[PDB]
Amino acid sequence: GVCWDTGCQLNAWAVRGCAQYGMRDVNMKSCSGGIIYTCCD
Repeated sequence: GVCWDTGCQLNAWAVRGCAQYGMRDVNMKSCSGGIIYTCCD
């Protein structure tokens, strides 16, 4: 049971999704153009 959110993600511009890292998202943050995804487990 461990979580961790990453800074502003710009990669979202082209493609997004916690799946990219091989985990499930739990929360997100506000970002101009991009979006933050909190992957856990």
